[PDB]
Order: sequence, then C-alpha cells, then structure tokens
Amino acid sequence: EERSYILATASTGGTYYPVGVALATLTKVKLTPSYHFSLSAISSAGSGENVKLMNDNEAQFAILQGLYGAWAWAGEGPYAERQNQLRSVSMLWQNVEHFIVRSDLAPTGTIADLASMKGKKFSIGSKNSGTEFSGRQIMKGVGVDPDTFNLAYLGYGGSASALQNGTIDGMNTPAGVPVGAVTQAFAAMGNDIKILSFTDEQIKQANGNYNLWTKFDIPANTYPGVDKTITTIAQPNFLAVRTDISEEDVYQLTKAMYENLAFLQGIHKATKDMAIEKAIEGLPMPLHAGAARYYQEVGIKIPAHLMPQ
Repeated sequence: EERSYILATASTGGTYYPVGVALATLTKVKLTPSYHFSLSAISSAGSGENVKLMNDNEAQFAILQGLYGAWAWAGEGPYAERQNQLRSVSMLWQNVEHFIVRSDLAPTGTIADLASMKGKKFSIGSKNSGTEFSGRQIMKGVGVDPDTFNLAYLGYGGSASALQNGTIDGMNTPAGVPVGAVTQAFAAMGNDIKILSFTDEQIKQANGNYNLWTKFDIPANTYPGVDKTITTIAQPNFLAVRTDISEEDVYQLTKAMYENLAFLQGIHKATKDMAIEKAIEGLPMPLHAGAARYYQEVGIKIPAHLMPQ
C-alpha cells in the first residue's frame, strides 16, 4: 500500500525536528491522498546519526548539516569512503556563520583576526556539536589552529552570557538569522563586540576542496544597534534522500515543497529562508534524479557537480 517514508531530524528541542515535522505534514495533507506516499519525522541525535540511519534504511530521508554532507560525499571527516547511498533534495534553511569577538581585538574586522586572538578564551560551541565541528573546519581553512585558543565549550546562551560577563573574548554561534544568542549579546554589549566578516579569499579558504559555504549578507538592522549589512558565510541545512527512493516520489515531494512554501513557513519560520533560486546553493552532494527533474522543469540551471550521479 502506501510508502511510509521515515525522515530523521535531531533533538525535539531544536530546529531540525520542527522543520522535519513541517515537511512530513505537507506530505500527509497534500500528497498522501493522491500520490500514496508520506514522510514521518523522527527525532535523532543529529546529522551523524542521520547518516547511519539512512545507510541502514531505518530512515529514507534526513535533514543534514551541509558540512556532514560534504564529509559524507568526499569520504572525509568521520568517513573513510564516500557515502554513496545519500543524495540531496533541497536547502531548507541557512546556517549563517557568526564569529563574534571583542571589537578591540579585530584589527581588520575579518575572520583572519582570530589569529591575533590565540591564547585567549573563546567558546567554540558545545562539545561534539555540529557547532564545534563547523567552527574547527572554518578555522583550519583560514589557517588558525583552534586548539591554540583557550577553548570553552559553551552552548548558545552560555556563550552569550560569558561574553557579556567578560569571561570569554569571542564565540562561535552559527544558526538561522536572527540568532537569539547574538541578539542577546548585542542588546547587552552594543558595538563593544563585532561579527567578523569574510572576504572573497577567506570564503575560498573556509571551503577548501568543498563547495559548501557561500557569501551571506546579514541585512542591516538584524541585530540591536547593528545598522549596516555584514558579509559573512552560510551553509545549508538540507533535505537528503536515499538513492533508491522512487524518482517519482522525490519529484512530487520537491514540487510540493516549492508550490507550498507558505504552508511550510506557517509551521516553522526557519523555512522562510527557502526560495526556488536558493534551493540548490551550497548543496554538498549531487541531487537525487527526482529533485533535479523538478528544478530543470522550472528553469533552474543545475551546476555540473550537482547533476545526478
């Protein structure tokens, strides 16, 4: 009968889970009666578990952080070989990098200023979180060894409070814009702190061999007292699917997402990031054939490296 697919997300207290629920709901309300498949969201420990669940067919779809997808496709990071059972479908929202430091420690204003801050207290994120891993990945790319800082491993709220109390000099807090912890820090500290920017050369450095982070301009007036645009980088949180899932089902799913963006956005605001012209930006692994069919149908040019394989 009905093909009841499982969609893996992350903890029920974060953003992966409710965005996943929103996709699942879209399929059950708009697709199951006519097309006879559904997605149902399950919680998980996050991207690393999600790759294992997909590989074992306990899940057929998952929300993945871009970097985990890059590692999976390259056979790098925690992987020793390419994870060839995984393909991409769509960006769902953008993880925007926020490397924030005391302003008097930023002689250029750019991410290279982390190097002037060795030996100082810096919160790289929760231990073993996606945030720790993306912070380490970016810093290594711009040539700064994270372990030459005095690293603290604080969450988003803990980092903001430590910055406000003066017990750390910078923090790494990436997420969908606006990031609550960054709002709190600027609200309390104003322009005593600074979001570090990324030049075009630093964007290339952050990516290394990957095509994952792209230029992202934080709009003026996003954060208290920051009345100017800021150029940083962002990577996608994206929907992944097993290669053996029906092309027709993946096509109908991709089409329904882009024909019902307001439906998704009314369930969870993170999907306000979605747009047909941003659908494939920074995806770290090639598209499933069914998703590519939809994108070409509506006139999207797919880069060679994302064409189905």
